[PDB]
Amino acid sequence: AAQTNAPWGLARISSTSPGTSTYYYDESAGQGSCVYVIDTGIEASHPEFEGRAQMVKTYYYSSRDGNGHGTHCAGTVGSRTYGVAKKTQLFGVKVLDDNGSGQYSTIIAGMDFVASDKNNRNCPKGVVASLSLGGGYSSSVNSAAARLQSSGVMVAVAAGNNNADARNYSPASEPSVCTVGASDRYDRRSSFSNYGSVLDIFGPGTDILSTWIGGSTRSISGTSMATPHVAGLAAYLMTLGKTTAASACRYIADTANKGDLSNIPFGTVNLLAYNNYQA
Ligand SMILES: [Ca+2]
Repeated sequence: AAQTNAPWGLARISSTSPGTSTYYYDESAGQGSCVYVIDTGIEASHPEFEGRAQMVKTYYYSSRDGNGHGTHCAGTVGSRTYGVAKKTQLFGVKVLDDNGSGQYSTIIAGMDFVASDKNNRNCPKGVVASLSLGGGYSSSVNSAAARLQSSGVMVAVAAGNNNADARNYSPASEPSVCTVGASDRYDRRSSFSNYGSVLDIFGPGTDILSTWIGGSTRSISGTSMATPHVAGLAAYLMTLGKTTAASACRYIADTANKGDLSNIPFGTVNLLAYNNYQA
């Protein structure tokens, strides 16, 4: 399949060179996989989700996304026009309030919730969790992410937006999950992206068009935008049978475009997510 005039980040993950505009992908499109978006919520009624999104848990008064961040991330995972895995199922867990903030105890509870809830869902091709959030180092938050991964869920987390070493941030610094940095459309490390030895992979993160609340769209930037590209790619590859939840991050790194990014500090991987699609 081919989507013409795609957002640049979708085109980039299906190409060996920057500057293309077509997203090439297998028709299966993540069907049979499930992605939990652990964030401010998801506007499940947005036409771009085609009925494939639902809220399953909130830690606040409502399950509605009053912010937009979670709806944007979910759209990059799995919306029709803006998504990597256009036929995946999306589950929303609202651990962040409508200002985009949340306490660590709530974020941990949402992680443990997903590890249990997946056992009640029909996800024959596997389960992914996308965490576009973080803060200062916490061993408890890292341990919760490690537990989720151990339980059989592919965990992708944002590296953070401080132009610093991600070792000082959580859950970015947990080695056993997939920590995602951000790049821009000219194959530079995004100027805000964290770096360091704990990063596993880069994905598109600057000027990313996706869904927004009120049935709208908008373009924003962050490692929060790179993470759902990698979460969606994992769901896509699991549906194709190329990898499993336990080994998807390593498979994505093994098959990435290598050495194409600029402004990568020594000791950080130079790897850009790539779907290896051949018609
Ligand atoms: Ca890792």
